[PDB]
Amino acid sequence: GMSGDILNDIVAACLELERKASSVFKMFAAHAGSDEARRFWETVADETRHHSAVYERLQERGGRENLPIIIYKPAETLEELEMIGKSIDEQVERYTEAPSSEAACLLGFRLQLYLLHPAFASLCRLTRDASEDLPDIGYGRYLRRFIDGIGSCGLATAETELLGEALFRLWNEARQLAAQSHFDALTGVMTRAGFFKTVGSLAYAAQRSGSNVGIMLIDLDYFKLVGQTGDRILQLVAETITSHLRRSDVVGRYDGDEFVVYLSPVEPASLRTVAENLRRSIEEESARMVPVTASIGVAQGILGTDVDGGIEELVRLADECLMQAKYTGKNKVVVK
Amino acid sequence: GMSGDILNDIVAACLELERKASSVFKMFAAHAGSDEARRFWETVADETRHHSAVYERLQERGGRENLPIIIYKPAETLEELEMIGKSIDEQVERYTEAPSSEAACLLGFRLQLYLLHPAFASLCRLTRDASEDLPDIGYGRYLRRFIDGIGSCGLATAETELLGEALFRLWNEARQLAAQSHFDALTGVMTRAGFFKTVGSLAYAAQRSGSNVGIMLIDLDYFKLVGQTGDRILQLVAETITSHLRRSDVVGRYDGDEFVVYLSPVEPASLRTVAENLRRSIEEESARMVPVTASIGVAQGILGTDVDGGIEELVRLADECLMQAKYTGKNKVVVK
Repeated sequence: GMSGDILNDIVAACLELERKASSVFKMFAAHAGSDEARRFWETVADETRHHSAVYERLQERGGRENLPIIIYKPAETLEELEMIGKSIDEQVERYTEAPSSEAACLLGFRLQLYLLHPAFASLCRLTRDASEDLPDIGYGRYLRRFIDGIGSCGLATAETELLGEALFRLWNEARQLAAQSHFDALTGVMTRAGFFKTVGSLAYAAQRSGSNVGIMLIDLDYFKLVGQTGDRILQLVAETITSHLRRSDVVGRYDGDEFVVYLSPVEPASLRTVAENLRRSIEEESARMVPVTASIGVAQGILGTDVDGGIEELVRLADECLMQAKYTGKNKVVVK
Repeated sequence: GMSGDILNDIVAACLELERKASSVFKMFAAHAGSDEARRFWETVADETRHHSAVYERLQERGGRENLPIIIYKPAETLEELEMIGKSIDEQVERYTEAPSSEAACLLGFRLQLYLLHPAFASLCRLTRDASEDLPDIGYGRYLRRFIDGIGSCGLATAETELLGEALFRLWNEARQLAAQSHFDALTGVMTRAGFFKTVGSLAYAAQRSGSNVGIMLIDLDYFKLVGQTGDRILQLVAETITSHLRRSDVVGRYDGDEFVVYLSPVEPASLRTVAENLRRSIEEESARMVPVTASIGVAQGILGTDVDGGIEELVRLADECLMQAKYTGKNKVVVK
């Protein structure tokens, strides 16, 4: 399947990108003017290569058992990671044309930015999620070593090795913390909080342009016995919803079984169609697992100066539409 | 008061440290070999200086109204920040003795590590906590600009300015996310999760040395009417508990009104004394606010190979001691 290929290619891309970053650092180490700098770059190289083993383990494991790869908007994520590779290669070529410590510094920082891409941590958390939390990096223990070295002699190189290690690990922790805060583990859509943080910023831009925006709330009903497979339904539906999204639209977890989508720009003329086609897709693409009934409530509007108040209002309106669609559901898609 | 002075000196120290970092970056900009590098360092300088205004605003505001400054272990935090200053000054002196792009790179990275100290975000969150969440930095929007620049000409400098800005803001986000994950907003002690992540690592070291460790659970009872000031009691008690801690001991929020302390090393002979003296301190230091009754349960032991299981067990034992101290509280301090 093209979708499976994509997920496999994202795992491969993350693996290649950390390897490539490691390679570039090794090149900086070989070009370094001092032992201090050489060992800094070698340590960062080593830490980055060691870290990349996570993706290797995902590939190995994924060849022994069916291992769900959970990624926010796979197609767009793969294109971003390929383009990151392309930019790195261009910058490495610029470096090769005129190597210097200064060029290495700037490209090192660019790598530090680029490899913050959410995909990396979205994959790293797969096994941690499996069985439990993030390890203590010990900022404080690193600090104490630097403090105890104040006034030392002969330890410039041991310190830059420590700096390289502390920095890789705290930077990596930052990736993992961002992922835990912004993205849902189970489905890969945004967390509720991440969704509203992302939408806040988009909404301010919407307000400035006078764009129509929308909030859509999607509730799933699947057969239940009275009083695991809900989880699996959620993953599949998240994929269906995600396939209906443009680059400008955002999906998140709203309520526990419930999804929220931010639509921008909205053409009011075509909103009923988009919502109805999502409902049909959700239900038809779920046949081969367990039948699911989707109820969808959607509200749209143009935001005033109180942007937060506006988004709040649309959520409130969408929710009353959702209540109708669920319970007074003559239609299971209610638009306003 | 010495304690108030300390908090004020921590605010001053954070302000000075970001200013100093900004200063060092401006110096790198003046020494830069290329326009590309000059503008990178100037942008990082500017972003860091702009950010430091947060601490200025805390000082201004704190001179107009009583503004609680909430810091984990103030005395130790101040010493760490002073030592960070001292190390920076030593490294700047080493740089001054032999300036180069390579020396600047390494010192830039050292600043990036050092200024991750928890104190910075513990102060930044004071006003955000006041009224609501972290702003979207837009990693994705920065990325799209870099991707759209692939193959460009004449934009090397605009890109390094963008890189400097993206990096400061995402690094700053990392500080704020770490704080939200690891430290309690109200009291400044560790979050429950942060406490166990920190304790996990300490416990592994304890197990290797065969050290006795302890878990103490502290429950507060203060006068209530049937069915705000609880918050204020919590802050004061957190300060009392914190004044009884050695450098090796950790305090966190456990249950909502309840504190957890990790003690290491424990001398079983002196555990009843430490717990009883904490109870007395808590109750006596709370006279001038609202009388508080403290119940304390504490368990101690030597950890086996299953370190997580060991810490779990001590928490379980401490909790049964706490239940006695509260309810079968012939003694309000129960030790095992």
